[PDB]
Amino acid sequence: GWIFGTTLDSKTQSLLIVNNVVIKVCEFQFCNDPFL
Repeated sequence: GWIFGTTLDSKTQSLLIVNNVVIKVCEFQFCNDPFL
């Protein structure tokens, strides 16, 4: 997947898409190098 935002993590609004395939627009604890 990918995380498309303009304020890094847990800031303003960060869009992401996760492959079922899940799409949501939420900023939260991305941490460093997330995993599935």
